[PDB]
Amino acid sequence: LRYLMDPDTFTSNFNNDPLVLRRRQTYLCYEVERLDNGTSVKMDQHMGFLCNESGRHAELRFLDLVPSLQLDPAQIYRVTWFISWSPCFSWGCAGEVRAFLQENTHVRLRIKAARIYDYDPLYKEALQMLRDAGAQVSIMTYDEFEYCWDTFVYRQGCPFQPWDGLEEHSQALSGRLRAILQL
Ligand SMILES: Nc1ccn([C@H]2C[C@H](O)[C@@H](COP(=O)(O)O)O2)c(=O)n1
Ligand SMILES: [Cl-]
Ligand SMILES: [Zn+2]
Repeated sequence: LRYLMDPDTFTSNFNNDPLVLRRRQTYLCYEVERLDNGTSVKMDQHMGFLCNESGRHAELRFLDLVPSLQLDPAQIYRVTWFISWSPCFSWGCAGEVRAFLQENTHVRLRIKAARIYDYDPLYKEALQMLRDAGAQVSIMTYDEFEYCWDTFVYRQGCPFQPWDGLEEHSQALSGRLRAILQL
């Protein structure tokens, strides 16, 4: 029912090797949980993935589709993004997400990023702006990559195969992100 990602597209876009060139696209896998007094309700209708299209970054395209999710404003939600690049500032993503979180205080956001989008001169301000708007931002580790493979990919029951250096790159990126976000 929910359309599943090609496995080579996954591997190519979520690779966290710092030397691989893959700026041209961003893949954003999302899920929404409704929190019903300590109880999480996570429905497949609120799960999917998006990439950039017509020059519009995937994060903005996620914001475009929030009305279609039909979230009840009387309820509390946690959205999680597994995203191949952390959000930018200069093409509007961090500021639109901040505005979204400020307008929708019934929604909380967790962003798990495979790599840091440092092509933007203001990338650190982007990450800090997301943190300060209440988003929990972190770097994807083995556990997250495996979850995404298992959840969003057309894997035909086949297990996640971690690429060489996955852990080393993830811990390195995590150090860099935690230094940016230190409070
Ligand atoms: N630990 C780091 C910090 C910055 N950089 C890169 C990201 C940018 O392309 C460039 C300038 O970053 P900054 O403005 O944060 O110093 O260096 C990196 O590759 N590794
Ligand atoms: Cl982290
Ligand atoms: Zn962006």
